[PDB]
Amino acid sequence: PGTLENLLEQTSLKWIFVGGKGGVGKTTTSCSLAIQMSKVRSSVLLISTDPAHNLSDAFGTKFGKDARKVPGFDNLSAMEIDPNLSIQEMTEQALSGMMQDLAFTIPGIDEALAFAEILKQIKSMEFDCVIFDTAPTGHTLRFLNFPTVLEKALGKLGGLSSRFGPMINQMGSIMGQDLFGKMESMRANISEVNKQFKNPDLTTFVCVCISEFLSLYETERMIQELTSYEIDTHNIVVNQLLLDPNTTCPQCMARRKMQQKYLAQIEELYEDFHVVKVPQVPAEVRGTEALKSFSEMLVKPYV
Amino acid sequence: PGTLENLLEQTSLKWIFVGGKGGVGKTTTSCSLAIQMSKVRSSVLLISTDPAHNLSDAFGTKFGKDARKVPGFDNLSAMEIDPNLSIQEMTEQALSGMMQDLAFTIPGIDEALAFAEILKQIKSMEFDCVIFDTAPTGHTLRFLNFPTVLEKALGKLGGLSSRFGPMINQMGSIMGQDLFGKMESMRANISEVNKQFKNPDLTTFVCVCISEFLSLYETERMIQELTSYEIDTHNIVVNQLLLDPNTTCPQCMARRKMQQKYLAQIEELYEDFHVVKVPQVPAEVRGTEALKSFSEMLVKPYV
Ligand SMILES: [Zn+2]
Repeated sequence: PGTLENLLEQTSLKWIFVGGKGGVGKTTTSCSLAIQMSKVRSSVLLISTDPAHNLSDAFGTKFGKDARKVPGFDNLSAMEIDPNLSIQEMTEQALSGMMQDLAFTIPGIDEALAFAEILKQIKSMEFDCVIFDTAPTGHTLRFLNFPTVLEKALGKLGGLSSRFGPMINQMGSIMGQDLFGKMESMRANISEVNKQFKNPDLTTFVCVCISEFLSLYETERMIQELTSYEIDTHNIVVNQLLLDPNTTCPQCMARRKMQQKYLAQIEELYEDFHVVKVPQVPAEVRGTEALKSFSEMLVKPYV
Repeated sequence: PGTLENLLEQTSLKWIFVGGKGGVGKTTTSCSLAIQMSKVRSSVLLISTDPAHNLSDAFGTKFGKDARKVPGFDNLSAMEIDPNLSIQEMTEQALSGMMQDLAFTIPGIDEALAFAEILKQIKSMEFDCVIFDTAPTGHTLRFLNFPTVLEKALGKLGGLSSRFGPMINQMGSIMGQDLFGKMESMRANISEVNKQFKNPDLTTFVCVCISEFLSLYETERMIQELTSYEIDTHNIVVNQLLLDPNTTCPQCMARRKMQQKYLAQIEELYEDFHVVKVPQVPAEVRGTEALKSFSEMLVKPYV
């Protein structure tokens, strides 16, 4: 059933992550999906952790570390956050010394503590549905893994005596009085996030790729890593493929040949996924009108 | 100076590795380079560890786990070896039980012990120059890393008492009498391979990719991993890019646009690399005549 209709239908969904090892029209897909979702929900938020301010470049507007209604829509808001900044913002704002001694034993607690607060903010703004646009490189899933990283750090801190009262209490506030209980009440906060992430009724993931060898490979490794993280996934959009059955360009014919044999592999490996196919647009997709028209092919199979 | 001339010139070169995260005409490049090298050297060998028997599919002939002169050339021989086979071949040929208890502490000693013997064979056949065609997926550099893996295992064995005499002596033969010295004489054999690998006069590496985002990313990670392994590298060939300045196909124009902006990034990041650009061929490159004609563009810039 090659269309993202099943996301607009499932109204229980609160978080939808979209990701794919960059260079595959991932950003266009995130946007197109956010627009379509805004037509059928009360309040939609589109957040991106791609530092390349890809979200701005797409809508024309400039977005930043706080929610701004998107020009052209009633209920769609968008924010564009970089973790490396949110890290140095929150640390100087304090202790991190201790967190450093934590930082080498636990790689990426800083990146994870960031994500922890980013989320608490999103939750507080109460959007009916939020679409996460993951980074195009490195660990595309850092965000979904942040409870894991925190929980490790909490295991290392449990065995620590007092005198770390400062940093335990310091971590506790950036997430959400005193005692060892507050050390066990974070564990309850973490357990909460995990529950939601891992609950198919509430949060699912949509992979995007292109019909080439390397992109298939990196995409499989991502789906394995996902089922491993216990995050649900049942959609996969394949972009910039060219499907004019009778094309005359000798090159485009070669391209189409290769593409069509990998698209055949995909169709077969993922019987259990809505695999949606969308064409290569000659012009770069830009502007709140080009985007609207493009989002069409995500809900209506293209021929 | 966009051409692989500098490899035909450097006659001190004994090993040339070519690799790239598959789907980028890597095999065609390895061959084209082997042909050109055969014109200017006494004896050239082209070996591939790509299990997909990509080397056979390219020449038409069938190659296997031993050197066969290539139909159409005087001094060019080719062999096509799969490690997973060479592993079970060499182990049953024995002890591995011990090696297993080694196998989990040291991941991939079996794959590295294999490479150790593959190399001793190549060395014995005394080719003037040998071109290695690396696998298209996973760790493309396992081969250059085999001394490292061995040296770890030798550190774990040094602290072991006698009674491992069997496996120490068993390892010693697959590489190249008795005592603790034989345990220290492998160390000298390993140190030898490392010296050669790391010596720019003797062995260099050539990266191949295509002008897309994902292929650039994986290629950078590979060059970093290289300088880390201390292996020299100063060539990079970019394939299947289409360079007819004035093309009329709307799609090919789009492709070319994207391509040309990433080719711009490459040209800039690698001032210190011979970056050679070669076109997209409409037909699949096959046969000892199509290959000869293609190898042309690796030594003579194409326009
Ligand atoms: Zn074309």
